[PDB]
Amino acid sequence: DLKLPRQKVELVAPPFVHAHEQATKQGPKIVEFKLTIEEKKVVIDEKGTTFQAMTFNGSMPGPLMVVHEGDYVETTLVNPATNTMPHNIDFHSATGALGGGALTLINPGEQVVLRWKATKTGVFVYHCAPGGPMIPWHVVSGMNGAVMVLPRDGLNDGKGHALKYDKVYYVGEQDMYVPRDEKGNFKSYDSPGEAFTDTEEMMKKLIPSHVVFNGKVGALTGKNALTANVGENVLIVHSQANRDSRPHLIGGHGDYVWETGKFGNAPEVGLETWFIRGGSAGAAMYKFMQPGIYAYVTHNLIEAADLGATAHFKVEGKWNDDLMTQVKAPAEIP
Amino acid sequence: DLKLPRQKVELVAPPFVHAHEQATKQGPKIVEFKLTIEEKKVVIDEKGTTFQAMTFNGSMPGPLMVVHEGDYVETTLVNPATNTMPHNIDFHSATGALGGGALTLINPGEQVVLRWKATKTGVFVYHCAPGGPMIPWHVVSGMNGAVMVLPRDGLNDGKGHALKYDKVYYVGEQDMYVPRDEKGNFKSYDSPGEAFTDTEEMMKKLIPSHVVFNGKVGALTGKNALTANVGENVLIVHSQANRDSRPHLIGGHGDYVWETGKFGNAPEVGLETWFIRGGSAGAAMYKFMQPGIYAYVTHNLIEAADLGATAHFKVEGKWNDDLMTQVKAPAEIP
Amino acid sequence: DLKLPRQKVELVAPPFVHAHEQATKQGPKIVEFKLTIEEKKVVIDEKGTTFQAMTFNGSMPGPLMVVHEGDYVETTLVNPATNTMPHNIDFHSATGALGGGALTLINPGEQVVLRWKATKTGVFVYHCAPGGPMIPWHVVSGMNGAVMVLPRDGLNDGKGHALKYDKVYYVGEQDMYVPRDEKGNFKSYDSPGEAFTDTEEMMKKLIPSHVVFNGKVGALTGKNALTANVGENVLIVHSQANRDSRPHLIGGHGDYVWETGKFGNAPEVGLETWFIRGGSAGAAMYKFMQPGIYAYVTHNLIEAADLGATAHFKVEGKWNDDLMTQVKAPAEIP
Ligand SMILES: OC[C@H]1O[C@](O)(CO)[C@@H](O)[C@@H]1O
Ligand SMILES: OC[C@H]1O[C@](O)(CO)[C@@H](O)[C@@H]1O
Ligand SMILES: OC[C@H]1O[C@](O)(CO)[C@@H](O)[C@@H]1O
Ligand SMILES: [Cu+2]
Ligand SMILES: [Cu+2]
Ligand SMILES: [Cu+2]
Ligand SMILES: [Cu+2]
Ligand SMILES: [Cu+2]
Ligand SMILES: [Cu+2]
Repeated sequence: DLKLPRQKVELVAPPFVHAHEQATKQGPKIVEFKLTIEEKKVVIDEKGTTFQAMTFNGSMPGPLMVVHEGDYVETTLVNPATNTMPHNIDFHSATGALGGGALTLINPGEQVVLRWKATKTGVFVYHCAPGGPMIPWHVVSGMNGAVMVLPRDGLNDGKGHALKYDKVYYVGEQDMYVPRDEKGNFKSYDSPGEAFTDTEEMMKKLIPSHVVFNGKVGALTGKNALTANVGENVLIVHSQANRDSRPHLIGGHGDYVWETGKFGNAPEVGLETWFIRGGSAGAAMYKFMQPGIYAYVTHNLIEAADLGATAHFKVEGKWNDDLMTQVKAPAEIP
Repeated sequence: DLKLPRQKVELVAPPFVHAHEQATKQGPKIVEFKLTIEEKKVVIDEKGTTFQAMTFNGSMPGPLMVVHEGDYVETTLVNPATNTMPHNIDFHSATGALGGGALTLINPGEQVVLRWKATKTGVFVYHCAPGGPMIPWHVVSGMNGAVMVLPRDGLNDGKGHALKYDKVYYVGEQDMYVPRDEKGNFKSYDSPGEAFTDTEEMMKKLIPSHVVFNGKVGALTGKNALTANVGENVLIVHSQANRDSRPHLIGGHGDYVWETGKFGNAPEVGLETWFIRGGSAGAAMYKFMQPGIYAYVTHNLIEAADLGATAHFKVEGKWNDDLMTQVKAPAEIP
Repeated sequence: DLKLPRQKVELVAPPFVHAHEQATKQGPKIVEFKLTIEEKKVVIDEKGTTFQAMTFNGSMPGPLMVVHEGDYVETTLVNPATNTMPHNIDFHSATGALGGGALTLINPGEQVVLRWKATKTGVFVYHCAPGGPMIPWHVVSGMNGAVMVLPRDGLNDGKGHALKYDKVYYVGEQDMYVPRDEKGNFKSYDSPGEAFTDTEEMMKKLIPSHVVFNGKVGALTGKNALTANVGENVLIVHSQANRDSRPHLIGGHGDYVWETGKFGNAPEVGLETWFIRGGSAGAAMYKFMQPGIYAYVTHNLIEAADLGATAHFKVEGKWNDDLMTQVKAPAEIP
């Protein structure tokens, strides 16, 4: 007999986030979301390597869901008959039934509706978890995303001062395990089922072949670079459902960082690199001070440069010579 | 000339913890413990894989020792003549002589008695460390446990409020390195000595074959599941003497977490996943809100599901539909 | 038109640090440093294994630079014509142009001068980053160091009390990737260029062959052990530019630790083991209470004992029997 107002949310593909309020005068609502599972073969790198992906809403990561503390989140999970496997969903933000996993197992052709109360603030992972050895396999195949539960008064610095972001991006990092053949080339498979045996063997050795943001090498570069202007406060939500990450904004800092991702704790200030524990999401805010290109990386630099984990920001505005200047350009040594 | 009262403790096998007070009106005491080293071949998985273990008190991990700040901990370490190797003990809680290691080296047939003052609060690792390449080998063979040094006033939230647990469990995570033969089956050995060469070769490649709680795959499941009731505040002490872990209670949270394990620091609140640095112990408290099965895992899900690192909690009590409800059971898609 | 006083610093090889003030009554200055790149073949272990190193100032790590908040750091980077490759420098302490990387790319025979304002306090990594796959390779070849930006009032405990160190050491940890030949021996190369192909192949598998402090196995042991006396407060700055580390002082503690390395945040107290995220520097202070040998290690004990990551401290002073005592020396079991 829960008779609160209902509000539908139109989810958007990462790294964008659906429109929301930070601080709100709204009371609790039932916020309604729909996720549709899609299994699909995708290209994950510039050499054309393929991968048997399984996704929420067709994307890796799944879309960011945003609600406020005390809202009730009502999710319709749909597993169309064009898929081959059972799936479910586990929200780390939710309390009971294995985060909802025990109440959302659906075969192809079925859908289910789960409601949970958002009692804990922060950014949290959600992922598929359909039992036993299937749990890691579905997660590293792409079935993970995040939810952000905001305080009703918005974010604060722990010292009584509001922290308002001008925009938010969601960067989902995915460790992928693509086996190679005898000659050393990556293998392609006709189905997730067929990829399973070789993939599981590789997974158990714990070293990924690729580590990517937003599903592919170079996904957040070029035309699809993240953007900002000098003076803008940007929130970057970062998730990793299986393996640790160490985010770093090259040329900037984390001005305010919740590395464990939970807004009941004050943020740390002035970080160079932060740490996202496997199975969690964290958040970092930075006010841009300089224009130009920034790279956002995990600062295992082999992963960043060689396995796929680099995004770009293109920042517009005026160069600040007080902060940094080339005193003398490259010249022959005297 | 230390003339304080003496108190004997009867240690109990993990994941249980010997009876103790949280807040106490006792002053400092000499608390007396005995550890007896046992080298033994054990079965570590459901397929019957064997492992040359070396243990304190016959268990992996070694038992949790519990004392209060300012107590003196007096340990009798015994290395029976049925063992083959020298051993010692290093307490991370202790100050000087390599944590006691430099004062406790004993050959088979010998015992030693060490006393140290508990000047630092928290949960701390203890482990064998008998010099050079032997140090990692003895530790990953099972020779590690933990000690908890409580404040005399018990635990607090950093905001002046007492945090009292209704029960405590100790989960010791062990990375194990079992070599395989040419055909790909795990190897068995007649002695720790014989296992050394092949084991060291594998250890240096840094990828474990198994990652287990309480010594074996499935140790804390079934009849030996951890238990609680809705409304109970449970403290989970987690240690890892060699390699990082990322504990996560599936379907719950860390309400209060000391991830670095030290009670001089306020706990963080409302975590989804926490991080236990290799060579440390941490502690997390959670008040159960829902009945049913929970899994406690490291949230590298490949390790949890495929290499052995999953425990269960079975929780009794009344389901709370406000927190979570199946709005519509699995049904055919319209 | 920046007309502040100028101050030259004579850099010193790690683990020592150039003379500096903690708290200062000086106002902002332009502090001038020079770094000269050297590519060179070095011996990294006791068996005589060689490695194609690339360094700032001839050392791994590069020297620690120390300044105060609000100073301007003016660095002359020199790439002599005896080197074979372009190089640059990226300061994590600096704001804009990829930390200076985009303004400091120099071919052999060139030098450049960069100035940046030290707006953020803490210890920060600096490293070479000359684009694409070259970035990880130059960093794991040795091209990394750290800078420490002190508050003008010196360090504090977060509770209003000054924390003054009697000495500081800089420990730079380096993950190295040396390939092996068919028979299993480490390979030697005539040039960095020639080492590249085999080295990159190994790097992408993410497991180092060696993990060393100050450039070599056993660098900070023997004649070159770190030293202290009972009663001395020592600051240990630890950096790792590519891979996580878990520092631990065997027989001691971290009394005050900034594991994320940033002095805008209060230190944690009473740690056993702390965590240095890959791409960062952290700092820990400890007041020695006992004489004798301590080991400082990463507490992945396989790395510490088998791959090279152990330093020693030799501490002079009076043994404290209250803190720790051998009650009964090794004796036959009754
Ligand atoms: O930012 C969150 C933090 O801010 C405060 O409300 C005020 O200090 C704390 O109680 C909380 O942990
Ligand atoms: O919970 C431990 C914390 O609680 C306090 O005593 C009170 O804020 C702090 O000084 C300490 O760090
Ligand atoms: O030590 C640094 C910390 O000390 C304080 O200035 C006083 O509590 C804090 O504002 C800061 O985070
Ligand atoms: Cu699934
Ligand atoms: Cu999970
Ligand atoms: Cu031993
Ligand atoms: Cu140890
Ligand atoms: Cu370089
Ligand atoms: Cu960097």
